[PDB]
Amino acid sequence: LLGRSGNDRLILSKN
Repeated sequence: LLGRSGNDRLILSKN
């Protein structure tokens, strides 16, 4: 999460 990439907790890749 916290961004637009890959797939994290919500929105974000990971790094």
